[PDB]
Amino acid sequence: KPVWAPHPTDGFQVGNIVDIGPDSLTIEPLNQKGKTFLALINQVFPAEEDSKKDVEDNCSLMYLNEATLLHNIKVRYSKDRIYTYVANILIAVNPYFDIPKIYSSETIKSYQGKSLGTMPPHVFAIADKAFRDMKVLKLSQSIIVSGESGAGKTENTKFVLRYLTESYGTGQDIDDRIVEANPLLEAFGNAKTVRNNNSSRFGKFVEIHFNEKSSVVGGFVSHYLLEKSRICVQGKEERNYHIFYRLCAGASEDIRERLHLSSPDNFRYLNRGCTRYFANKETDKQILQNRKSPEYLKAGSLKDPLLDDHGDFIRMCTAMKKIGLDDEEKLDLFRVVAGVLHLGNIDFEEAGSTSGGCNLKNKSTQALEYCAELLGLDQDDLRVSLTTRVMVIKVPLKVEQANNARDALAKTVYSHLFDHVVNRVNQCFPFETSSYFIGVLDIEGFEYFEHNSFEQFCINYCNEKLQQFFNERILKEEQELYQKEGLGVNEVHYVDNQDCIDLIEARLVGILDILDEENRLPQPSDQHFTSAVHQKHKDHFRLSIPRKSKLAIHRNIRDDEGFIIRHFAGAVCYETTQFVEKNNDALHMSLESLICESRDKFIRELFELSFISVGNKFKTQLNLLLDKLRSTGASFIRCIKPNLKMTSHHFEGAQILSQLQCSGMVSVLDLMQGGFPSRASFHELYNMYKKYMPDKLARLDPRLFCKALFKALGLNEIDYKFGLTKVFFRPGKFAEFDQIMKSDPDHLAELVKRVNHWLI
Ligand SMILES: Nc1ncnc2c1ncn2[C@@H]1O[C@H](COP(=O)(O)OP(=O)(O)O)[C@@H](O)[C@H]1O
Ligand SMILES: [Mg+2]
Repeated sequence: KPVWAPHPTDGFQVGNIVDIGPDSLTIEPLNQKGKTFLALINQVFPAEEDSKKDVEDNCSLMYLNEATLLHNIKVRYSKDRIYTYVANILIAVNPYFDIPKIYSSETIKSYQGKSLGTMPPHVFAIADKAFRDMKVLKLSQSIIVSGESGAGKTENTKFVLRYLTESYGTGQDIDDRIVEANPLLEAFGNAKTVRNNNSSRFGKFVEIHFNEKSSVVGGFVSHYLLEKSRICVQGKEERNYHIFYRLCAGASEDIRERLHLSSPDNFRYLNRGCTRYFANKETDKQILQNRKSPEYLKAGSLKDPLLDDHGDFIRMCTAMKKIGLDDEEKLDLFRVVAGVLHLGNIDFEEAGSTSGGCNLKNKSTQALEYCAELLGLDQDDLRVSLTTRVMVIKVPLKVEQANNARDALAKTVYSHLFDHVVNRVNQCFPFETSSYFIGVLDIEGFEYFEHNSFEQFCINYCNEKLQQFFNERILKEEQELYQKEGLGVNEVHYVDNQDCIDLIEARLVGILDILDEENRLPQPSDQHFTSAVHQKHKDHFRLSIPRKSKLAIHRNIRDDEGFIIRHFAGAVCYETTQFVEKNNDALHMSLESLICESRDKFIRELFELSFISVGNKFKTQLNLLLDKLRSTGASFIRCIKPNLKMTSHHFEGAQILSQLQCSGMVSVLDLMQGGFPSRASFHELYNMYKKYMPDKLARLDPRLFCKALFKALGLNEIDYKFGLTKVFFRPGKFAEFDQIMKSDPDHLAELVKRVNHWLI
């Protein structure tokens, strides 16, 4: 009798149906007699009879729907059970605090070789299933960790990496290098954003490579779309990359003196953002007084259960030593970081009777000196490169143009430093050859803000391509197998998004190719590019002018000042200002030759009509990644962010419900529950057992031996279904399936003995 009906903040609330009308049901909230509210018939769902219970797999619910799914994960979350299955897919709700012992070495060991379902749901079980599938099927695997910013993708990626290296490594230094590589990549690629104190400003695919004996041989890290705009400016609640703050907070006085460092408020590239450190009562006392900004002294430290700028500087230097970085290489990295900081302090003032030129402000003399010394440049060549343009003739730059040249040089040097760090991490765990890998995908999903630039365009483009892979693997390929096998599974359909992908990436006509054309034109213009997009895709349903928007913020945006992409995740209005600049990865020749000719070998090595397409470079990287995903077995982890406050024990029902819907988790519930995640051919099963069989068993047709096997073991018509050529096992039947598949001679002989006795 009790049902789930809508609730504005909880998603759903319990009640009883007390009336029915056209397109409505009248709901009486539980224990509130006389009180009633209306709900649309299709927004009312049956509830589980027992409101207090919780199930490890949502496929075990009597009524599986969005409301019972929400309730089950809610009850589990209130008891710190953050992991729940939907058959072989994992839901992980961010706890926002460290739950004791659930990632211990002892917990790691308890998951080794255990079938799904034998142990409570855990990220360790997803990782072990990927390893066992890799080892048995002799097929490389991918683990995809998805969700909103701050949902837990990066933490779960690291749990997977730690589980696999610790369980299936050797017990040597190399095993820890894959894990120890994290403080280093996160120092240069992560930063404080309003949604996550440890936001990943780059995407990654981390592969653990194995030999034929299924033992770790090395790793490989692929990195994508490092956010370049962050290097020079941030919003008042956000910070630049962690490294700048870890260095200012933690560097010894000797390093601080050598690098001419000071409190973060003294640097343009840090002082528009938050200048405070992540610290607690203890670590705040380890930070010297000359490192603390006036705002840190007035407002105190930033609070986080994971991040600590001083502690993280120490841990990063330890991780650098552990992976094979010599003290000289560590100092070379720090010198480049400081050089970029001092570069940003180079200020300009107008010059010329019509303000057509510029000069360095006399107060930027120290900054120019420190920058040139740290980057191995001559002060005058740097000054000239930042204030003039070569075209035979050296013409003056306007202040705005000198600011852009300094910033372009800063972004390129820093991005090249990040490429060097990722390459150096790959060099610390190399492998000449391998049989298979387990790859873990950690990339930011679909995003939209009041103002959307080239960064959002690239990540949302990425999302359109990844969403298609999810649809093709989870829905299309799965159901085609069910259909070919005559299983009669109710069909779940999707609308393909090839039209939106083609709009962005098609040869010659796609947005990326139109943008590259603009960059190659004699005088590139963001307005010329946007008009060319509109003029080319006038009849395209996924594209519109910003005036067509359902919001007042886009009303004043001109046709040549933006465009709307009608992504299936929602319409996104992109402002196309700086798209041409953001699409170019190559420095002007004057800045390139300046930095290529540095006195410093390390700087020269970072760089060992100038245009390189950011969009097409990314499209090529993404197609390489998609090739790997399509050629491997896939496992999925859906990370869920419980609230927008980074707090523990605060389950925002409607926010979580929205994630369950927008992720496609709700749409596949019936498919997952009525599906068959485990399968093997009658032929392969018969062939494995055949040498252990007496004549009475071998004389049976493969399909008939399988029926005899399953009957002898007490398996029932509920647990499995026979297809045309394969036997299929239901969700929650992984242990029974694994017992059927186990190829050990003693095991095979024993099950055959049981079949012989059963037949008598
Ligand atoms: N399982 C977990 N245990 C403890 N803290 C967690 C866990 N998952 C996430 N967190 C916390 O939430 C923060 C954000 O998680 P993170 O993995 O960085 O998100 P994402 O990569 O999805 O943006 C972490 O820095 C950490 O404080
Ligand atoms: Mg992350």
